[PDB]
Formats: sequence, structure tokens, C-alpha cells
Amino acid sequence: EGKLVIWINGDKGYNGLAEVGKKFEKDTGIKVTVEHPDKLEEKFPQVAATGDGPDIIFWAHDRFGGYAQSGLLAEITPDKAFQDKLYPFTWDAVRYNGKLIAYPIAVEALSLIYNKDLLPNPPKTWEEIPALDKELKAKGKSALMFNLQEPYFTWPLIAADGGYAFKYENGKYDIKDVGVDNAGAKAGLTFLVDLIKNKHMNADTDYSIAEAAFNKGETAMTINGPWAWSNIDTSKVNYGVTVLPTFKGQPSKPFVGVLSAGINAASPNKELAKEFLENYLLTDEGLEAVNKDKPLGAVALKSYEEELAKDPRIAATMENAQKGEIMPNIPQMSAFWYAVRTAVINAASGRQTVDEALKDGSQDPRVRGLYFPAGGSECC
Ligand SMILES: OC[C@H]1O[C@H](O[C@H]2[C@H](O)[C@@H](O)[C@H](O)O[C@@H]2CO)[C@H](O)[C@@H](O)[C@@H]1O
Repeated sequence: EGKLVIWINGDKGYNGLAEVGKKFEKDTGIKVTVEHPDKLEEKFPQVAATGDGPDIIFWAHDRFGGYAQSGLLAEITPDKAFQDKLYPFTWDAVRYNGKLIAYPIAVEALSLIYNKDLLPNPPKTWEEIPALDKELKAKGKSALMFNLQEPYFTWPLIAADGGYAFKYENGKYDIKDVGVDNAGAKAGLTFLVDLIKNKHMNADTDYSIAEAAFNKGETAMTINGPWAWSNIDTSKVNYGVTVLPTFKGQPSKPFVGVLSAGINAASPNKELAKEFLENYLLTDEGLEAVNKDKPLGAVALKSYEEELAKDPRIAATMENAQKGEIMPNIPQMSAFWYAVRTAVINAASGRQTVDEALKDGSQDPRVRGLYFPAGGSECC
């Protein structure tokens, strides 16, 4: 209280955000403290539940509907003049049940990043990668290496030929109809597991192992968001950001996320938070500070977006974003991501078959909302 504590994921520009916090503290005298706890996405509703935590919380829009549903976030009330400074579709990203629950920051989408030196020409397809790997393995390199621990990175493939989260119908998602176990999704996950079985990829490659490999030039390509371009710029690797490879002739459909800023409902500093977000962060000068630390992607602020338009990397992010679809923000998104995280890993580690893994994934009661027991509640 009387100050501002912000939580932002560790892969974002928290130091750039901290710089905005000093500009604020210089004007208001209010100390802004930026933090980046591990697993904050799930640590937040754990603490905020007890009326504890940060005043402002950053994270992609998909989790906000759940927080909103449990009364963990304060309703946003920007003046119409301010609302017109951001792109309309980004406001809809953070609109839960008709009420605004967060401030949009930037549009994010996964892209295919490759080393122009080892791979002067990026694979047009997913199918030609195993052939490309063997070529490079011979030279002592790899063709592809990305974070397999988070289904956010593997989804583009699973969705390319047909997989989907929830069936959007009648202006509303259907939680009983999940499409993670359909033919298109199985086709996609199967392909990824074959890569693993054929020793093209490691089942346990995470974000850091992958990043290090690409940055040190030990692998030809990687799949990552805009925030990753900074470490690569410093690694001095000659890279390129381009469209994700297609699968079965169908483009990869990543789940587009809108970086959002939400105010803790139990926050005494609500009006302070509003001043910081609207008057200091969401400005050309504010966004820049952050961007310079670690690129946001395609910022929602119209004024600063026009400047970022001339960046070829941003253009590619936009192309990939166009082929995918914005993540739903329904309360069930957390259960879904977990169900899929489990299925992808079970399938990847051979603990389960793809058909078995995905099936159990679409039947998770935590996503469906119900369960039909074999017997019932009684006793004889
Ligand atoms: O792996 C499932 C998670 O995917 C997304 O998380 C993204 C986030 O949108 C993005 O801003 C950040 O840079 O990367 C993470 C993936 O590590 C969802 O938004 C999460 O809710 C899911 O748990």
C-alpha cells in the first residue's frame, strides 16, 4: 500500500518496465517495485485469493477471464478518448462478460527464427525438417530445437491440421466440445513424437536449453516470441524471423496472445495503478523503454505501432499472428492448457500413445465441467 508492486513474467522486459517505474517515482514519489516470480501465472490466484500479492499483474489475456470470474481483478474504466488510442481488437481481448478487466499492451505470436548462416533458406514445410536434421547432424548441428515443456510452443502444429481448443458457436465457446483429440490434432502430435523417436528432438528440451543452443549456433532454427530477439541480437547470430512451416500443406496456427495489465482487486492503490498504466506505461516513451529491453511484439498503442511497422521481424510476427487465432479467455483455459501440457508430455515421453494421450486430454472433467459416474452416490 501506498506504493506499486508489479509482477511481470521473467521473459519480458522487466528492466525496461522498472525504468518506467523510476520515471513515475520521480513524478509522484511513489516507489514502484517490479518483480518476476516463477510460475507467477498460477502463483497469482493463489495469493490474490487471500488478498495478497502485486498491485498490477502482467500476463497474456487468456488467464484473465479466470481471475475475473473469481473476483481477483478490478474493472478497468478508461475514458473514451483513451480507448481510441489502442487497437479495438485488443480491447476485446481483455473484455470479460462485457466488462473491461485489463489494459492491452502488445500482440504476441510465435515465429520461426533461423540462423541465416547455417540455413540460408528456411524450410517451407514441417515434413522436410527430419531430412534437414540428418544433413546438419552430420555437420554436428541440429535443424530445430524449441521448448517442448510448454504446449504453447507445440500448439501451432497440433492446430495446423485441425486441432482446436473449444468449438466457437453462436457467439460462444462450447466447453463440452474440445478438439484436442480429433484427427487433425493427432496427426500433428504424432508428427512431433516421430521427430523425437527418430532422435531429431529431445523429449526434455526446455526454454533455456533451446535458447542457449540457438544463440551459441548449435541449432539451425527455433520457435519463439518477440521477447527472444534481444538475447539473439547480443549473441550476434545472423538470424531471420519468418513464417512457421506448414503441415500437410496447412499453415501452422499459433495461439495469439495479448500481453495484458490487470489490477489486483484487493489493491488500495487502484487509482495510482491507473495513472501509471494509462499515463506512463501506455505511451510511446513508455512502451519504448520496455521494447528496447525485450521487444513486446505488435504494441496495441496506435501511435507507437506505426513506428514498429517498418521492422521486418514485426511484419513476420504479424503474418504468423494472422494465420493463428486469438486465445479464448474463458475460465476453462487454465484446465485446458494443463490437460494439453500433460498429453503432449505423456506422448513425447512414450508414457502414452498419441491416441491415448489426447483422448484422455479431451475428457478431463476440469475442462468439460461435468462427469458421468459409472455407479452413482449410494451403497448396497
Ligand atoms: O504453455 C501454455 C501457456 O501458454 C501461454 O503462455 C505464454 C504467454 O502467452 C506468453 O506471453 C509468454 O511469453 O510465454 C508463455 C509460454 O511460456 C498462455 O498465455 C499461458 O496461460 C499457458 O499456461
